[PDB]
Amino acid sequence: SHMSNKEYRPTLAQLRTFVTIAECKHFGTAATKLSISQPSLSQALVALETGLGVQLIERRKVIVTPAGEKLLPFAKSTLDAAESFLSHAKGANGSLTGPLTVGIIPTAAPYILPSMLSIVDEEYPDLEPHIVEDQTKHLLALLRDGAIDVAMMALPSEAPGMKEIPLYDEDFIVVTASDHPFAGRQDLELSALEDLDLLLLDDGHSLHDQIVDLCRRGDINPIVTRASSLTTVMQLVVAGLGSTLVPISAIPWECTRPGLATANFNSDVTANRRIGLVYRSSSSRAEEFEQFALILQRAFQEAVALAASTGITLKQNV
Amino acid sequence: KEYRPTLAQLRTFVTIAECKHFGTAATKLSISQPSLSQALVALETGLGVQLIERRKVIVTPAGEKLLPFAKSTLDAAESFLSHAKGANGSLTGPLTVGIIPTAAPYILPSMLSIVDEEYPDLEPHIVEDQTKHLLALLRDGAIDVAMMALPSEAPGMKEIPLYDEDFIVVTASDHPFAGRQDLELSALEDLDLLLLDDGHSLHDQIVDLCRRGDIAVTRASSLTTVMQLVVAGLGSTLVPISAIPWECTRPGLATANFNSDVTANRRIGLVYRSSSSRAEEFEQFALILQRAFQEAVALAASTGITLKQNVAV
Amino acid sequence: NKEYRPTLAQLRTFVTIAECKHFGTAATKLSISQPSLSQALVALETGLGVQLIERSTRKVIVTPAGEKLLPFAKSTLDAAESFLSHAKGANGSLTGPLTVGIIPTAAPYILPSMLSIVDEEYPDLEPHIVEDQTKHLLALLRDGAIDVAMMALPSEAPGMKEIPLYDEDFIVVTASDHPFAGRQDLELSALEDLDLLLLDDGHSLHDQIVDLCRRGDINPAVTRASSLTTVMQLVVAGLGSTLVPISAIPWECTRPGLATANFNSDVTANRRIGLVYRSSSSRAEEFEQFALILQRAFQEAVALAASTGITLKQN
Amino acid sequence: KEYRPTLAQLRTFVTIAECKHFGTAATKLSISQPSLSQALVALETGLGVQLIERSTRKVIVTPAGEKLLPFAKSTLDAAESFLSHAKGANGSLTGPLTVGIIPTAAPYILPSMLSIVDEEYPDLEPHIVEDQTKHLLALLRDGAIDVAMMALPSEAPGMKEIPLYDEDFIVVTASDHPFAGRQDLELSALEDLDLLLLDDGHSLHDQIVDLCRRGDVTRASSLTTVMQLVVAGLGSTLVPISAIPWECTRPGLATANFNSDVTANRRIGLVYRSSSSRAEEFEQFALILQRAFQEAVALAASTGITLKQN
Ligand code: NA
Repeated sequence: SHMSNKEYRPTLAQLRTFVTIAECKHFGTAATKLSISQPSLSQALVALETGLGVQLIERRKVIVTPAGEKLLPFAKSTLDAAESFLSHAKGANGSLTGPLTVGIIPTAAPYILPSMLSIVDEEYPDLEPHIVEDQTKHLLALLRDGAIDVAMMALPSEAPGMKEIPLYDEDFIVVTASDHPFAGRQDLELSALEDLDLLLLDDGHSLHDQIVDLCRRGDINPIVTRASSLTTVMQLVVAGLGSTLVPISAIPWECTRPGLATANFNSDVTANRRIGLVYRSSSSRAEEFEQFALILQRAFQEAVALAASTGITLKQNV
Repeated sequence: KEYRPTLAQLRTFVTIAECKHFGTAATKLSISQPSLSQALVALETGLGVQLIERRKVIVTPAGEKLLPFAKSTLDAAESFLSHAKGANGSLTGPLTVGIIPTAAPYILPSMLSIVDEEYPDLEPHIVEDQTKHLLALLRDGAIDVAMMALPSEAPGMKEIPLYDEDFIVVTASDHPFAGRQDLELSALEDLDLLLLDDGHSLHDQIVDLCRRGDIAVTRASSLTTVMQLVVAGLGSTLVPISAIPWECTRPGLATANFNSDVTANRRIGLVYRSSSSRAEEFEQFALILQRAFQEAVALAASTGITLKQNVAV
Repeated sequence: NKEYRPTLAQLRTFVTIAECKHFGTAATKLSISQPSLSQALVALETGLGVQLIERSTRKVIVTPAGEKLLPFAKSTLDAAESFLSHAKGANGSLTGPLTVGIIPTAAPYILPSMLSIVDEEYPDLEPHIVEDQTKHLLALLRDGAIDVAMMALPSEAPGMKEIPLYDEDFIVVTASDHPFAGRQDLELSALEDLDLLLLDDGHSLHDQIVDLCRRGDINPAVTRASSLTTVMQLVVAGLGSTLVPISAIPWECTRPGLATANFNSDVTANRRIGLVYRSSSSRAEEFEQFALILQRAFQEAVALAASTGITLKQN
Repeated sequence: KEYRPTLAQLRTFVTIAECKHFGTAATKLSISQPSLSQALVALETGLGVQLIERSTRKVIVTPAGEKLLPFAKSTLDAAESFLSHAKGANGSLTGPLTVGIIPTAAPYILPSMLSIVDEEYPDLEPHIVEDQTKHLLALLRDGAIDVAMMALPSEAPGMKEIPLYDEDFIVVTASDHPFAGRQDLELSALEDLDLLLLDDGHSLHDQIVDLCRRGDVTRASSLTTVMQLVVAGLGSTLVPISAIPWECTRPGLATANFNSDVTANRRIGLVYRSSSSRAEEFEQFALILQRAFQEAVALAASTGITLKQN
């Protein structure tokens, strides 16, 4: 590498050739991957190797040299930085264009995603959404570190550096085995919770805590079976091991399987969660996140309509 | 000459400590409330130690310290009885079963129904949690057995192999692999795989499949969330076949499989502490789980979706 | 019939015969008659449906079935004897088994004094020590596999009670030739000038040092260790600097090639250590007594640190 | 297919943002003003985004340009780092090397390894990851470390193993223990000890358990914690001989050994991906580790404590 060409600067195209060959271990496969001829591929590689004064590949199969193996991570970092520049460029210019990483709590995500993603695909076609489904405490940590842009969770977040956009109040519904005496009742009082063996998600889920708070309002303790997802809880409910409460957006996805019935509290009882969009108060993207909020409010209305389409009677309020 | 506690007295103490109500404790043991109180007071007087204080019943500091010794005695006595009976004793009483989240929802309906009908004195308790947590609960005695993928790679434990469960590829309806039954492992290169996060053994298994085939931001904690992403055209995934009737029938999904010569499956097993003396019972429980899986596989076949074909050796 | 459950008295008879190898000696050992012994044995054999001891002879022969069941009978009797023996102690404070969980960056430094205090002042305590990271200690506490846990507060674990023990200062540790060597007046912003080598992110000490940097770091990695002793070797080799709790000083910071420094009197750079237990426990009073032991043990660990001559943080 | 920026275009953008003038930017890059303008317009057209504004006697970056700048910068910095490392890439054991090491070897081997490296391989930039075996093998599979020092066999398909050395164990007891100072123990002596072990995640745990099987709950994460338990009379243990000067010289401990005919050791090796082309360098690194171990063993011998004879 004293035979280095001093003014020589590698191009991204040359680096792509190197990385591709290192990964494919065949010139022909590498060339087809890059949509170029084998002579073009070899010219790019030889230009790189001559420019650097370092042999990167030993020409029956392609083997990376010791030098090539040591430089491969630096080449990859360059290509990754360039891809990140290009992706960001799509977002810099407009509102809701380019990457947006959205954190969502597990008891909202699967039920809001179909409508949110369909609206985005049709109305914001340059948006590149990335979805991180995780519990609240992890989403707040990812928000603080910048690993996600916004988080959809229950409010209040009680997280000091954050702004909150209220989206909607989502009612709960009681879910029981088909043969349970509350099946189909629409007039329960809060005190009816005393008569249920509640099966709850573990303490890491905000839905656990919300159900426990509901029991408190009614002066009842909510309290060995631990479940990590609503679909597992539904199987336990079908099997007669207990009852639960789910958000109404879950209805079409969780509560239509055979062996379940539903019930609601009366009009005077409040049994809901407040969902909101949370982001770093230092962010300059308030305007975009406010537009995203409108999408989520529309998506929820569609999820609620999907719930009503099942025929399952929903909570009435006032 | 001097006072020696009976097992009956110890059962009364332990049951009261767990139930926190005399009436519930008495019904649990199929005795009257006076009989329960007589046994407890005989124990307390014989020992000269108050174990339970006067509306729910609360264990005293002394009772809390003696509780684990009472439990050990009852557990040793149960083990004597179970070994004397041998094979015919069968499964009775509490059994806490840990199960991984990508098996639990799909195996539970048939396992629980078999147990309810054919082992009516079995009292199953289900802990659905990720593998690392299940192994820690096993080590601390908080669960009895754990259903998970093998190898567990936990020195300290025994493994009963249950079955091999095939994967299936799940794509959007309009994806170009949709419906193919002849994929090679290298086809994984051409998919944007959406995986559960790194805490799930299914993540690691799919990654290993890619490595055998010589092959970051979007992550989910549940298969149902992944299916929504797949329907929306954000990527493809692999699921265990037992998931098919629960996750893969929603509109906008299609399936595909690898060819007959490709192995793309996970080995599920029942894991327990090698210090346990309950091998024979856990072996019977294993048979239940193997039957439950066969029923889950039949449910998958009932959908009409073509399943992986394997060289049947 | 199906409902039969052996009694301890029946098991004692079986085990004693198997061990004494003579029915008369066995009967006298249990202070019962030979007819009573035989009645208990045959009640056991009939209830089980298994012959345990052969029958037409004064010699004792355990059957194959009896030989296989003997160890299970023995375990039961040993567990029952242990219950009875511990009942004598159960009204005593800090008597019998106590399993104590401790975080790895406190355990090795608090244990010598703690264990010596326990040995001298609570001689009927049978301590068992589980050294593990915080998240694992909280899981063991929830499952009942440990009784109490020594870790940094707040635990943020619902269902736990916390007894605050003490605030333990950190100290900055550098290579001998580092320009901060011996300084006692650092500001928090001095952290910007260090290449910090930390334990991996499973350790609460990692997180605490990161939080310290955020305080003073307005707005805004490969080398990692699982133990402070490994970090110290990296520091001696000039690969970076670190912070350790003061109780670590005599064990980690006296090896050749290290120096120390402290932040000035106005800076807070410490961790709060506490004793955590299940709020459902009835043993508050004992755990409170145990807390006093740990507070004394820490004072002794701090005196050991002062004995090295290394200057400690002033507050 | 679609437009991809070149590094040349990014250099032009960044330099204009910094110089605030086209002519000065062009001179900074040793190109003509027309070349500079061509590169900028190609970038702006390719992206569909205006990055620079004419700006009242000087050149200003637009809102879009200001947001894209730091990152154009990241790309250029990554490219410079590639180029700078290329100068070093041909030399053996030069540049970054990330080395994984198991926790019951790391603290005892590192002083000597790091000193040898500092003096004799001054262009090597070591990074050390101390973690348990299973984690080291996962990091090696993902490429997050280059080599791993651990006990053999690794039982990891796709890895190559360079055997380094056999390291003897030594028995550690309280000073007043009846085996204290014995040099003739048989493996069956383990039956008579209350062994205090590291938790299950440590290969030393498993090795001691296997030793007990050949001869036929208090748990800690570090050997230093185990030593405190041993001093307090709660049990005995076994440690690798490289640990002796660091762990076993405190008042209240004594040592013992198995007899000459007994094998009680661990085989340490250097593990790496068998797809690597760096065999020759890793073989040289292995020699460093074998030398480091010899120095650790000499440190153990320097204490005066009697070591296992074979
Ligand atoms: Na005292």
